[PDB]
Amino acid sequence: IRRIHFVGIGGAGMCGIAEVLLNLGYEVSGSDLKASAVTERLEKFGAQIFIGHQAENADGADVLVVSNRANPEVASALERRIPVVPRAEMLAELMRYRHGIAVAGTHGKTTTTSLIASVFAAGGLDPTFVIGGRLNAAGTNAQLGASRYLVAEADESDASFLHLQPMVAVVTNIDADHMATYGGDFNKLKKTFVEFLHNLPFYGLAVMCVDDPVVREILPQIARPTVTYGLSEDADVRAINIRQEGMRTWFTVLRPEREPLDVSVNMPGLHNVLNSLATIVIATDEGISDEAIVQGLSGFQ
Amino acid sequence: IRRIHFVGIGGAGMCGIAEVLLNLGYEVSGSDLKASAVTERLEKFGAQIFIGHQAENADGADVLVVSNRANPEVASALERRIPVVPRAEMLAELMRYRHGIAVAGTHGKTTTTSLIASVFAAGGLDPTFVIGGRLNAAGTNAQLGASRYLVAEADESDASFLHLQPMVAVVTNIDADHMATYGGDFNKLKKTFVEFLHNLPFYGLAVMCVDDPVVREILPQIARPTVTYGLSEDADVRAINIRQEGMRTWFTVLRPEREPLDVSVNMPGLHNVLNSLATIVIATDEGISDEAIVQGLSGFQ
Ligand SMILES: CC(C)c1cc(Nc2nc(N[C@@H](CO)C3CCCCC3)nc3[nH]ncc23)n[nH]1
Ligand SMILES: CC(C)c1cc(Nc2nc(N[C@@H](CO)C3CCCCC3)nc3[nH]ncc23)n[nH]1
Repeated sequence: IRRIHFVGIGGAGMCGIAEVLLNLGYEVSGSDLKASAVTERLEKFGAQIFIGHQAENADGADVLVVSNRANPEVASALERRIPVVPRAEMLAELMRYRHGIAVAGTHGKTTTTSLIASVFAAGGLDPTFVIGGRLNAAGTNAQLGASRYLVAEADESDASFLHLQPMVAVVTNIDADHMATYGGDFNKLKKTFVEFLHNLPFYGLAVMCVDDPVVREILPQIARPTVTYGLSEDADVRAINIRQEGMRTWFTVLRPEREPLDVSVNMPGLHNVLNSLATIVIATDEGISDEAIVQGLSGFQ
Repeated sequence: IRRIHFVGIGGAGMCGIAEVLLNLGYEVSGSDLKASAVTERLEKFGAQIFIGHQAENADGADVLVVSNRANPEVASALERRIPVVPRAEMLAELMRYRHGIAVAGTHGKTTTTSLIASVFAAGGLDPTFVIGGRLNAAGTNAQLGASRYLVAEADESDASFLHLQPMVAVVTNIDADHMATYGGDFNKLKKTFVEFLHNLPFYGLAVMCVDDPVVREILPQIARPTVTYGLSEDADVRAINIRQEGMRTWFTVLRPEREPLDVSVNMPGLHNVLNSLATIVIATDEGISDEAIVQGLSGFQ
């Protein structure tokens, strides 16, 4: 099923997805009420761009991506049983094409994703990453999705949470913010994180913050390879000798079968220590050098 | 040493302290640049109020409390070797006269203090409490300090942190925010919390959140009676079956040798669950009924 049509393709949450789909070799079309430098760039990359809203624009589409069900393109598709997918659902689908790193947890997804992208780029890898629903690739010279790697926040309040297919998954922590997504029941919310980590392939990797008592409780249920991290004495990957020099936080990272590595980050708080530990677990498992880790962490603001 | 003089006694951080000192039977004087309803109320309660700044106002004072060392009252005192105490230092001194509950921890001091005050007032006790450096007594009909109980935030960045003399102390968590107070060294910061809890009398009580990995690490060093709390399976006082009904969070509190008690609070997040657990530990140790606990927790916004 080769042809994908975006209604409102100039939206800031929509153009990135189309660009990645163009990069994967799909035929991509889109409509929007006005031409912009965004549609122009998508056309330069191979997208067919309509500047009206009319049923004829939906012709030939195998799937629609939308972010108004009375809109005539959507109706024409619905009446023709063409699948109509929400933007968030197609975003999560992109992870199947790449080596996906899913950053889950109630808090710290945004920073931990940016740090991972920061270190991987220091290692030459130019990853694509998703913050706030936007596809990104810091300083890239290429179409979104060029990199083998795709780092993304994985929000448990998101309808697509359990349809991510990552190779590696972080769980920073598990809070009760989104109980209402799960019937108002924190125990139902914990069971979803267990199911989420079981979307990993058996060769995948789950990166678990055992400083969180709720992460620590579900850890023995995870039939996937795991590395634990935190300040806890029993974490696989730990931070010790936390210190401050200026607006910068220093600490020593302990890692199994490695010498201790002094790192530093420009952001205060134990939570950014933990964001950096999670990043260090990912980077190490992937084979990235200490120089890239050290540089990636200290480069970020 | 009976007579205490406040320079700038109309300040919002200063009038409360003078009022408590009046309530303890001290002679209290003060100066300020302008008469206000605050100075008027202090005069109605027995304070002598000067409306100028001049050395003669400092005459007879045994101690000064200030919040400008060129000010003539301070100079007259300094030249006369009269002690000159910062406002924060005299605030912490008040705890010696009462049954002091010190709410320490990097995060959650404000909410946990207000919840404790909320439950104690539900129990008829009309406590005085300190948020943000301000003495408070919700709906009281009395001078500040009338109650036997004084609940106060205990900030580890505060110069007076280690001169609190509480009967009971909470440690919600231990973060690195204030490393710069302690030479930029988190390990120096942890040692201070250990020393702080040892300001408790041997019959005192330390209430420790063992969900915090740093609290959990120093726990075995505390030669004082301790009750631990959190979601951890091994906490003395735990929250289980967390659920949501509207904008309200429900959970069941487990307590040693007590039946489980369903409580609820109007604020979301596991952190307010923990604030409520800490409050429930304090209230229970003090002998307060379930009705006051339940009412105190659900009354607060
Ligand atoms: C607050 C918000 C802006 C955030 C959080 C954050 N990161 C993380 N927060 C947490 N839990 C924290 C609760 O907020 C605290 C932090 C201190 C140690 C005790 C737990 N655990 C984590 N593990 N790995 C990453 C990560 N970044 N930004
Ligand atoms: C954030 C800020 C506005 C705050 C914090 C707060 N209270 C507490 N926070 C913490 N740590 C938290 C880090 O913020 C998290 C919360 C979730 C479980 C994992 C730890 N532990 C606690 N123990 N007792 C009270 C209390 N109230 N408000």
